[PDB]
Amino acid sequence: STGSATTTPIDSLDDAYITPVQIGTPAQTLNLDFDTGSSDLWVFSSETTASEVDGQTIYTPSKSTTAKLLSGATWSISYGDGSSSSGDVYTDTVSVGGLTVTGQAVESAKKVSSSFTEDSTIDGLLGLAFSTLNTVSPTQQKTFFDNAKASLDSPVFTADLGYHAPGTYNFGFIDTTAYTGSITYTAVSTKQGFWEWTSTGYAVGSGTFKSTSIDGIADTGTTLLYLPATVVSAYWAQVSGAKSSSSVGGYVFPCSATLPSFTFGVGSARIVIPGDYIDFGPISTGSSSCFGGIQSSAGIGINIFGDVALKAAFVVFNGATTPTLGFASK
Ligand SMILES: C#CCN(C)Cc1nc(C2(O)CCNCC2)cs1
Repeated sequence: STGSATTTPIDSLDDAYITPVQIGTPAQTLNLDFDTGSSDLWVFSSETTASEVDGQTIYTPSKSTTAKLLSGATWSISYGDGSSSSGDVYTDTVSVGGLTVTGQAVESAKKVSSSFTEDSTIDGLLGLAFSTLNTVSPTQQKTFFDNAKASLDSPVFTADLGYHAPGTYNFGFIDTTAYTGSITYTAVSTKQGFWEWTSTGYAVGSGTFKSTSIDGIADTGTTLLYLPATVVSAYWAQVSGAKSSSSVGGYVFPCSATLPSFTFGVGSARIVIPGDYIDFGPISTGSSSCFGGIQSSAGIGINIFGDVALKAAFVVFNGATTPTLGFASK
């Protein structure tokens, strides 16, 4: 089997991407944030605290003839931004772009933190990291990808995120028309449950390439590119007036600036992030200070190749017995 679904930015900044997901019988379509940095499929639901729902579409298991309560199973998760959610668990039929998994654990939120309530466009998350990170207790549950793997034509999914434009998640096949050149595959460590890999270095703008190992995770659920402070300082030093602002919480730059590109290494290959992809717009409406898309990872403990990096590439999440990551230019 295969599946293919379009993913769409939630706003003009590409803060996150939503993909329609069919849950239950008859189908209830929710727009979920596909997150390769976590491993829970959770949704706003009829059980979510009413004061914590503000415009989201909810999953109602009582209206699904295929829903079954997963008795005694609960879940509780926290993300890098301090957001959180928790609730009960059902199993139900879940379809993405024509690919159907029966008996998928669908984690129904009883509580969500404020950042989820405030984002009326995201109805939940669909985790695509390794199932060892799934938070369901006492019986840990498999991700949608893990459950689908045996049925897929090939045990892979691909992320082709757009720049201020829709893109595509494909399951079970590699669309050889979607990228230029070849896909360079690189080793993955699953020891922390992430799609964790090692970039071979970087360049800023037209500068020469600096060969250096940068361990990090491929995370479609993180907006920005978080890299070591040395690398990030070398990037922003090329932008007149750029500086790290403790009040804003990161590097800012004059909105009048045109930004240099940023290149990261994948083996001997190179992915070039155009400078415009690094511009996240005014810090507040009307401000002439703009927020940078490359930020320091020093406070988080891990480097994150988030959407800023991944949207410059066609990215293969290869879930073969020895998982690997592939990157192609596009
Ligand atoms: C701060 C800090 C330390 N870590 C929690 C930082 C991290 N946060 C994550 C994510 O939550 C980011 C969003 N997508 C899912 C994974 C992975 S590592």
